[PDB]
Amino acid sequence: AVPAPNQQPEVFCNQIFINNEWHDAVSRKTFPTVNPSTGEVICQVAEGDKEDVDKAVKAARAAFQLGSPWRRMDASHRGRLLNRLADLIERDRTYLAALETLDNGKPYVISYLVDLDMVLKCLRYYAGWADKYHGKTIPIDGDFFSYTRHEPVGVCGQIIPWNFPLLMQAWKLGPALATGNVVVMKVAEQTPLTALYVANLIKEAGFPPGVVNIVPGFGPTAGAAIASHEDVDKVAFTGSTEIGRVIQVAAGSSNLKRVTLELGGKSPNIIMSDADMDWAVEQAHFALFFNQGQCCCAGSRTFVQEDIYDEFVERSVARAKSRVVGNPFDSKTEQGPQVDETQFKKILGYINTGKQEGAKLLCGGGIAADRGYFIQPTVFGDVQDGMTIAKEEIFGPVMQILKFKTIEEVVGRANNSTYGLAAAVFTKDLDKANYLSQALQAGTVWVNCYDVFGAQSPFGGYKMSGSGRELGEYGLQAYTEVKTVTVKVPQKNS
Amino acid sequence: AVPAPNQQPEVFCNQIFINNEWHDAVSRKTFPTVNPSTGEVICQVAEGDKEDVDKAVKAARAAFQLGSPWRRMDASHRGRLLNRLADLIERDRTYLAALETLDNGKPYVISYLVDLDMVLKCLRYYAGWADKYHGKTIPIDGDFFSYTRHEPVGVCGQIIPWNFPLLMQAWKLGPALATGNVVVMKVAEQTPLTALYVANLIKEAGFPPGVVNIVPGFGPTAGAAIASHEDVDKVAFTGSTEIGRVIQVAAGSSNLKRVTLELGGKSPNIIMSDADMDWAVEQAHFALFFNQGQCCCAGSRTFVQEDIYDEFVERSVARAKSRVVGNPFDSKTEQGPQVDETQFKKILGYINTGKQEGAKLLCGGGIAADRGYFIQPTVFGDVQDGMTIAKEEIFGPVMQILKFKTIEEVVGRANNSTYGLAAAVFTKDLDKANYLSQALQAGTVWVNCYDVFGAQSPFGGYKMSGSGRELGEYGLQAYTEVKTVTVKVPQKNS
Amino acid sequence: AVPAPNQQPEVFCNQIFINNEWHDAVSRKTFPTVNPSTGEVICQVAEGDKEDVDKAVKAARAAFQLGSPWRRMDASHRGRLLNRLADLIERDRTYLAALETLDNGKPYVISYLVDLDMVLKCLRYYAGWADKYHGKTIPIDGDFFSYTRHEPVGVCGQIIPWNFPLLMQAWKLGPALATGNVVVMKVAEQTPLTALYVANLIKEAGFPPGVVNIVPGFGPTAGAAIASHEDVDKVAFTGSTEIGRVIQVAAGSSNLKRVTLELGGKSPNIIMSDADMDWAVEQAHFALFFNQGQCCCAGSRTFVQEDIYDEFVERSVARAKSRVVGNPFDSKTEQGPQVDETQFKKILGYINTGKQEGAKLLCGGGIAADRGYFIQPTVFGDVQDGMTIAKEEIFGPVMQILKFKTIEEVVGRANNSTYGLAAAVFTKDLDKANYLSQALQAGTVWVNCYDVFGAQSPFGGYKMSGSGRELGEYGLQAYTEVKTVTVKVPQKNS
Amino acid sequence: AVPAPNQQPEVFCNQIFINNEWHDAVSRKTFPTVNPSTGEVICQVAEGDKEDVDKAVKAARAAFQLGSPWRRMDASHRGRLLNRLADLIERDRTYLAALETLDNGKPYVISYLVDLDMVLKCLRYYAGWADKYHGKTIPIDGDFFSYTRHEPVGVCGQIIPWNFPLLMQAWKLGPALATGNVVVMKVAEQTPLTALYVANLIKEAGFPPGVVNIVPGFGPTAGAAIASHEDVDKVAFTGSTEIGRVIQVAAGSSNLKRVTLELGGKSPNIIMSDADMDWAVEQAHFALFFNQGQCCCAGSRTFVQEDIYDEFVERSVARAKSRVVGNPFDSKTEQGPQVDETQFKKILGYINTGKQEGAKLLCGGGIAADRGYFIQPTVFGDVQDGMTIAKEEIFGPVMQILKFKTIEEVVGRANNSTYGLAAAVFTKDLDKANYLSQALQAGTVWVNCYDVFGAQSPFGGYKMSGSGRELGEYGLQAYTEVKTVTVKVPQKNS
Ligand SMILES: O=c1c(-c2ccc(O)cc2)coc2cc(O[C@@H]3O[C@H](CO)[C@@H](O)[C@H](O)[C@H]3O)ccc12
Ligand SMILES: O=c1c(-c2ccc(O)cc2)coc2cc(O[C@@H]3O[C@H](CO)[C@@H](O)[C@H](O)[C@H]3O)ccc12
Repeated sequence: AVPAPNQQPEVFCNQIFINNEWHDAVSRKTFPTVNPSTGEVICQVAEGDKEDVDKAVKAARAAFQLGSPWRRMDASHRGRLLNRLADLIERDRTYLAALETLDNGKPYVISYLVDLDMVLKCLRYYAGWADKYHGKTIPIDGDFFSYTRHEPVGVCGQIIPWNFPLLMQAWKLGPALATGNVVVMKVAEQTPLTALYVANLIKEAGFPPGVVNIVPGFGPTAGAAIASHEDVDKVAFTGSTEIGRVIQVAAGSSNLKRVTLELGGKSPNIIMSDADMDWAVEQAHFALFFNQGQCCCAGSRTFVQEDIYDEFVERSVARAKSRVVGNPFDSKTEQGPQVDETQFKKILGYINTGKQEGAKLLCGGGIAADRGYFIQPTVFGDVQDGMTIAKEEIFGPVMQILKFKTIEEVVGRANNSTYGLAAAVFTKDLDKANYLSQALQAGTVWVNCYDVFGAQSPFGGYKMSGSGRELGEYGLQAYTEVKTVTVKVPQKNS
Repeated sequence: AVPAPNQQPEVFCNQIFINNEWHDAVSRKTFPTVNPSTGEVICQVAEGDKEDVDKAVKAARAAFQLGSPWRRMDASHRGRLLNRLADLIERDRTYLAALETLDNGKPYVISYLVDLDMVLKCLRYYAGWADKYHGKTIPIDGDFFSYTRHEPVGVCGQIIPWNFPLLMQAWKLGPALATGNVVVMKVAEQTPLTALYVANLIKEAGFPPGVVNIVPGFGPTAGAAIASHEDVDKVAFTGSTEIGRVIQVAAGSSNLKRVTLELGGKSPNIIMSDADMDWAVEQAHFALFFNQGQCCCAGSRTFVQEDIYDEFVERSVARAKSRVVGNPFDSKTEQGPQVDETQFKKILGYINTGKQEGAKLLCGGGIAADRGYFIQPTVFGDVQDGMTIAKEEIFGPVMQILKFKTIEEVVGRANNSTYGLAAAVFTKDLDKANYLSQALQAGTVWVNCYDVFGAQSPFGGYKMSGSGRELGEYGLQAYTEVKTVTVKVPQKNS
Repeated sequence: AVPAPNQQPEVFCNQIFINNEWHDAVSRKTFPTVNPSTGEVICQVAEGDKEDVDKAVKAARAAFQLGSPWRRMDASHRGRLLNRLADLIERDRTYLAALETLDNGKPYVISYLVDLDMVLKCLRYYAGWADKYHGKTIPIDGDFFSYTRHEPVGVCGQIIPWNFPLLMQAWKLGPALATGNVVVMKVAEQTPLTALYVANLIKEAGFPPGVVNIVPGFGPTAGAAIASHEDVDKVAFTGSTEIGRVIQVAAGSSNLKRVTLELGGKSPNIIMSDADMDWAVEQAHFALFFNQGQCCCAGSRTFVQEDIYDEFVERSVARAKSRVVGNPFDSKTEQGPQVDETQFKKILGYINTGKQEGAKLLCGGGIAADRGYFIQPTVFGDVQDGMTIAKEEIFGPVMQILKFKTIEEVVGRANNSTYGLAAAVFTKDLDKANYLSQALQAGTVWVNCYDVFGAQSPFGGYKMSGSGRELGEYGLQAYTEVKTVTVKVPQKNS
Repeated sequence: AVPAPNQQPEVFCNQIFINNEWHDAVSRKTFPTVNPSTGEVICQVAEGDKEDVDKAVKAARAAFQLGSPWRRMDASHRGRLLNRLADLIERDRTYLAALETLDNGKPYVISYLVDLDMVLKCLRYYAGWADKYHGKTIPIDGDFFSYTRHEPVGVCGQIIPWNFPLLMQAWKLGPALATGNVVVMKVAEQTPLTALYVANLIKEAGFPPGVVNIVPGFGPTAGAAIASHEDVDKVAFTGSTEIGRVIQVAAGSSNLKRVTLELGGKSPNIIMSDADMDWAVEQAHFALFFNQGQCCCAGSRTFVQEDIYDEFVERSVARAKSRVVGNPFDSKTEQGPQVDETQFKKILGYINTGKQEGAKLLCGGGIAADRGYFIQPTVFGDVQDGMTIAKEEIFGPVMQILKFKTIEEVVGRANNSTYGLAAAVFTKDLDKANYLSQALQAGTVWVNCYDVFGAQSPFGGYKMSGSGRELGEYGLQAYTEVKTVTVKVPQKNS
C-alpha cells in the first residue's frame, strides 16, 4: 500500500546543523553527494571539519549545562518530544523515503515500508524509555542510605555509515535523547541528505538548541575530530572494523571518552537437513541480498548440510537469477545500485578474487548496467573456509554457499572467525535449535528466520564485530553515567 | 579485637600461577619485593613477561571451552566456590593481614579489620550474584520469541595496583568468577605476595585449572602483553590515568577487547558552615590520610566555607600533628610508610612544589624516619585552585585546605577538574545536601561521611577518573556479553 | 491558560458499554446522576446488575481468547493504541473537564489543569511500558533452559470511586491495557458520565471490542457481581476500607481471583519547628482541603511542633477563612460542593462529633450555601489522638491540628493508626527528614511537599489503607501472571 | 552415595517454638504424630491453639520493632545467617532425612538425595538475595527526588502441608528471612517433627529470638488463628484449594493482611506422537508416582496422542507393575505408604470412583500391605474428561491416561480445568513445543521433562491452583512492602 514517489525530491537541507540553525562550513568548502543510480551529482553539501565540530561540541556542552532547559526538562517530556519527532517523520514519510532512495540507492518500496517504519518504531520505543530507566536504592552495610542516579553520560559523538542512513540516525538519537544526553552527529558523505532534513524536524518538534547537532563531512576530518575531541564524553561509531580501531585508539589518546562500536561481520547462516527447504532458500536469499548486500549482518556464509546441498544450491541460483535489478523508483525493482564507485569496485574485486581462488561461479559475477553502480546478483558454490570471499566482508550482492556434514563441524567452522555480529539456524528440531543457539558466538542468533529486528531486542557484535549493544533496554546503558550517593543516617533499619 | 600478628610471616608463594600449578618465568628471571617499612628485600618473585602471559591466556582459553567443567558447572555452584574461597581466606585471615602489612606497609590493625573484612564481604556478595543475573524475554513485534542470554565475556585480563592488594584482587575476581569468566591477572610488583597466596586458596577451594591465572611482573612487560593480547576478550585496569590511556590504546590497536578503567582522582570534600565541626574535622582527616594517603578517592581538596575556615584549619592541623607514624605492626601506629622509594620521592617533590607555589605549610612537610619510606603528615592551608598540589594527585599524606564563600562557587570549583572519582558534602541542611549531590560530577558523592564502601554499591569514575563501575549489580555488566536469540514461532500471543 | 467551559455540557453516553456498543440494562432500569452544585438531576443512566456484568465478562473472556486480535496484537501496538486514546482525550479535554465538574463538583479550572493533565500523563506513561515489561531467562541448575513469560492475568474487574472519576479510570486502564489484559469496569453511581464518554473514545481509538467494558450501576449489585464472578481473574478496587474487606472476602468465596486494594487513610502531615512557615502553612492547607477534602491521602492529621503551633494555627485559620467556596465553573472558586447528600451529612455529622468531643472549632463548622452540598472550610485546633475526628476518615473540608513536642513522640503518634496510605514531613534538616521518612509506616512519604504524584512513582497503602501499588513499574505487577517454562537441553553451558 | 540411616531416630523437639525457647501449649494439650509405615505413634507433640499463636505473634512483632537487632542487622548479615542455617542443616542431613522418612513415609534415599539437597539449595539461593533486592530511584516530573524503599512486609504467617515438610519450610523461610521479615509458622500435624528440629538449628545459627516462631497444632485452630490474626501482616498458605479459600476469606474478614496461595492441581502431561517413547514413559511415571503421588503438580492427566497410545499404555502399565512398594528405609523401595489414614481412604475412594465410572483399571487398584498405609501403584486407561478421576486431585499413586488426536484438541482439553499449577509437553518438534508452552494455562510448563525445580525459577498456580509465586526473584515480591519517598529539591536536573 505504497504512495507514489516523487522521483526527484527537492533538497531543503544541505548545511551544518548547530543550535537549530543552518551554517556553512567555516571554510565554506562543500562536497557533492551523488545519486548512485545515475552517477549524477544530486547537490552540494557543507563540508564540516575540525573547526565546525568544535562549534558543535561547544553548542552541545552549553545545552547540557546544569539548569539548562534540556537538563531541567521532565524525563517524560523528553518522551513527548521523541514522539513528536516520530509524528513529524511520519508526516513527511513519503518525501523521506524518496530522498533516502535518491541518495542511497535502495528501492523506494523498501525505504517506505521498511526503513521508515523501523525509524518510527525505534523513536516511539525509546520515547517510552525516557522516564523508566530507574537507578537503585541499595541496602548497604552500616548506618547509611545509599542509592544511584542514572545520569546522562553527556556530550555524545555519534558517527553513522551510509547503508541505512535514516535508521542509523534513529538507532543513535533514540537512546541518547531518551536518557537526556546531547549529541554531535557525523553522517556519511555518501548519504547526508535525509539526516539533515530530520534535523529540521528535530527543530520543529521543539528540542532545545544544541541538543542535537549534525556535521556533514569526511571521516578523517570531521569524524576524527569527534573521536579525538577533549570535551566529548562518549562516542558511538557504526562502520568498518578497521575504522572502529581508529576510534578506540583516538578515545584512549584523547580524554578516555566512553566508546561503543557496531562493526562488520561475516555472519554464518546454517541450514540443517531437516529445514523447510522453500523457507530456508527464500530466507537465505533475503539474508544475503537485502539492501544490495549492504548489511553488516548479511548472511554471507551460507552453510548447507550435504544431504540437501545440491537442491538448495539449485533453488538458490534460480532465485538469484530471477532477482530484479534496476531503477529503485520502479515498483518491480528488488535491487538497486551499490552506494558508490568505491564500493562498486571493491565488490567487483572480490568477485574476481572468488573466481581466482577456485570458487564455483554459479551465476552473475559482473556489472548489471552501464549507468550507475549496479551489480549482478552473484552466487559462489563449493566455497571453502580458507577462501578470501569466505573470510572478508564483501558488502555486495555476492553469496557464498558452503557444504558441511555434522553439527559439531558446522559450529566450529561458523565460530572460526574474528567476526561475530550475527548467525542463523534453520531446523525443525528443538534440540538442534537449542544446541546451536547456545554454541554460536554471535550477538544475535536467528532461528528459522533472518534479519528480524525489534526496537525491543538488543543488537551488537561479539569479538571484532563490535562492543556494546543497541536497541532494547540494553541500548540505554552506554548513554548512562552512574553516580552513587551514600548518606550517613541516624540509624539504618530494614 | 585483633589477634597478635606474626611480624615476619613466611612466604609460600612467589611464582607464576597457571592451571593451578606454580611456574618459574620462562626466562627464569626474578625480581625482589621490598618491605617498605625497612627497605629490606622480603623475597624474590618470578618475573613474568609476554611468553608467560601467553601461556596463561592459553590456559584460560582452554578452561573457557564450551563443554569444559567451568562452562558446564551450575551457576549456583560458582557461588558455592566463591563462598568456599571466602571461607579459606577467613581461615587464613591473621596470616594474610600480616603478609599484606609486610609487603604494602599499611598498619596491621587496618589490614586485619578493614582490608580483609572488605575482601570477605566482596567475595561473599558476589557469590550471591552467580545465579541471579537474568537475561530477558522480550515482547518483540511479529510472530517471534525473542530473548537474551547473559554469557560470560570470556578471557579477562585484570591488572591491579599496590595500594589495596588483596581488596583489588577481590573486586576483580568476584564479579568475573560469579559470571563464569576466566581470568589472567597481573598484580603489582610492589605487592605480589598476598595475591599469590590467595591463588593457592583458589586451588584449594576447587576452582578448575585455568579459571584463575596470576602473572607477577612489571607493567611495560606483563601488563602490556595482557592489554595487547589477541585472545584476551576483556581487560580491567586499576591504576594511574596516564597508564589507563595506554591500556585503551592497546585495546584499540589489538583486538578491540572490551575495557573498563578505575583511575586516579583529586576528590573534593566540601564542608559547609552548618556542618558538625568535630565530625567534619575527623572525617576530613580520615578522607585524606587513610592508607598513607594512597587512595584514588582521597579527599585531596578540602573546601571549607569561610565562616568556619580558621577553626577547621586549627583543629585539622592539631589532628594531623597528633597522627602516629611508625611500625605498621605496632598497634598504636596510625600511619605506616609509603609503598616504595619512587612514591616516597614523588610525594616529597610535591610537598616542595607546594612550598614553592606559596601554599601555607601548616605542619609536617618532611621525612618522618631514617629507615623505610615514612613521611610526616602534612597540611597546606590557603591552597588555590591553580596550584599544582590542588590539581595533581599526590597519593601521599598531604592535605590541601581551600576556602570558599558560596555554594554556587564551590560547585564550580569542585567540578573544575578532569578527575571525577568521588566527592563529599558535609551539611545538616536537606536542600544543600540534595543540591550538591546532584550537581557534583563524581562517581560517588558521600554526604556527612567519607570512604563509605559497600559491596552492594557501585564505584567508579566520571571523566578521566575512569569508565565503568565496580561493586554492586553494576559490577557484573562489564563481565557479560549479551546474545539475542530470536525464534520464529507459529503464532505469537501475549 | 484555561479555555472557557460549557457550563452545561451535553451528555452523549449514559448506557452500558459492551463490545464497543451501547446497551440498556437487561432490566431496562435507570438511575439519576445529580449535579452536586445544584442538586438537580443531570440525566438518567443505565442501571447495570448481575446479568449485565455477566454479559460484559463474557465479552471480555471472548476478546481474551488465544488467537484473538487483542492477544495477537504486537505489544508495541498496544502502546500506540494507548497513545491514540490519550490524544483523543486531549482533543476533547475542554468538554471532559466541564463534564467532570458538572457531575463531580470539583472546580472546572482544576478538572482542566489537574485531572485531565494527570489522565493524559498516566496513559502516555503506560503506553511506554507496553513492550518493555520483560520476563527473565534464568540460570537454573542442571541441563535446562528456563525462562519466564509475563502474561496478562486475564479478565480484570475494576471498581472505581467518585472523587477522581477520570483519573481513577486512567490509573486502572493504563497498566491493565499496557499488559494486554481485558477489563470489566464498574464506575461510581455519583460520577458515571465522564468514564462512559471515554469508552466512546476507546472505541474511536481502535481497541478491539470486548477489551474494555463499562457497567454503570450500584455497588451491592454490579460491584458485588464483579467481585464474586467465577470467570473474573483479577479485581482491583478503590474505595472505603469497609468495602475493601467485602471485596477480598468475595474473592476468597468465589474463584480465588487476585486482588489489589486502594483504600482510605488518615494521613499525618508533620511540621517540625525548623520548617519554612509560609510554605508549610500553604501546603498543609492544600494537603487537607484539595478536592473538597475528598482525597484518600488527605493530610487529615496536621501535627505541629509546639514552638510554632500558635503561629501555624493562626495562619492556617486565616487561610481557611479566605478560601473561596462556590460555583465550580467560576474561575474564582477554590472549593466546590461535596459529591452528594450522603457525604454532605456524614461530614456535618463529623463536625458535630468534633464539637461534642472538645476539639476547638476555630472556623467554619457549617453549611456554606442553601443549594447544593457546600460546606464551610472547617478547622479544629487542640485535637487529641483519641478523638473521633482524629481517628476516622472524614473526607470533607475539615482540618485537624495537633500539637507535639519531640520527634520520637510524633513518629509513634503518626504511626498509631490502622491507616497508612501516606504521610508528610516538613523540615530543613537532612537527618530529621531521613529519620522520619524511614520510620513512618505509609505507602508514600512526602518531604516538604504534599500530594505530589507522578505516573512513574508507585502509590498505595500500608496496613488497612490497601494492598498493592498503582503507578510506576510496580503498577504492572498485579496485571501480570508469571509462567515458568523449563526445557531439557542437550548440554547446559554458561 | 547415601549414608546408612538410623531407622528409629530420636526425637529432640516436640514443643512450641517461641523466642528461641521451647514451650508447652498453654492448654498443655498434646497430639500424637504417627509413623505412616507402621501406624504406630512416634511421639506426642504440643498442640498449639489461638492463645499460643497470640504469644508467637507478639514475639514476632517485638522482634520486628524499629531498632531491634533483626531490623538493624545488615542485609548481608541476614545472608550470612541463612548460609549458617544451611550449613547446620547439612551437618545434620543424615538425621533429618531419616526423621523426615519416619514421620512422612517417603523413601529415605529420596529424603536424603532430593528433599534435603533441595532444602540446602533453596536456603543458599535466598541467602544470596538478602542484600540484592533493590528499590528504585525514579525520574519523576517536577523538582523532586523520588525513590522507593523495599521494606519487609512484617509479621508473616506461614502455613505448610505435610507432603514435603522440610522443603516447604525452606521455600517459606528463605524469601521471608532474606527480606528481613519475621514469621509465625504453622506446620502440619501429620509431619511436625523435622520443622521443629530445624527451629533448633535456627537458634543455633544465631537468628534473634522472635524472628522465627513455630506453632504445631491443628488447622481449624492454630491455622485459623494465624489467618485471622489482627497483627499478622501477611499470610502464605500451601495446601488444598478448599482451605485456600478459607484463608483468603479470613484475611478479608480480619485486617486485610496480604495473601499468597500455593494450592492443588490436575496437571496435564501431553505426549505427542514424535516424543521419545522411552523417555516419555519413564518421565510420565515419575510425573505421577513421585512422592507416593503426593505432589500438587503431579502429572495426573497423561494425554497421549492416539498413534502411540497403545504402546505407551503397555509400557506404562509394565513400569507401574514393577514399581517397588515397601519399607521406606529399605534402599530398594521406590514407594512408601501414604501420609495417613484419611489420605489412604480418600485414595481408595477415588480408585473405586474410577472403577465405577468406567475407566479401565489396568493394574493395581487396591491396598498393598496390611500394616501402614500402602497402596498399589494404579493405572486407569481410556480415561474421559468428564470422569471424576480426571477432574479431581487424587493425591495418590493413581495414573490417568487419556487419548487425543490433534494439538488443537489437546490444548483445549488440558486447559479445560479450574486448576493450572503445571503442565508438560513431550515432543521433538520446535514449533509444537513453542505453540504448546505458550497456549497452556499453567504456572510452569515443562518441555521434555517433568518436576524440574530450581531455586532460581518461580513456581505457582494459574486459576484456582493459587496466586503468587515462590522461588526465584519473584518469591521476594510478596515479602516486600513498597514505600515511595518523594523529596522537594531546589532544582531537578537529569
Ligand atoms: O542489516 C540490517 C540492519 C542493520 C543495522 C545496523 C547495522 O550496523 C547493520 C545492519 C537493520 O535493519 C535491517 C532490516 C532488514 O530487513 C527487514 O527487517 C524488518 C524487521 O526485522 C522487516 O520489517 C522486513 O520484512 C525486512 O525487510 C534487513 C537487514 C537489516
Ligand atoms: O579508597 C579506598 C578503597 C579504594 C579501592 C579501589 C581504588 O581504586 C581506590 C580506593 C577501598 O577501601 C577503602 C576503605 C576505607 O576505609 C574503610 O571503609 C569501610 C567501609 O567503607 C569501613 O568499614 C572502615 O572503618 C573504613 O576505614 C577508606 C578508603 C578506601
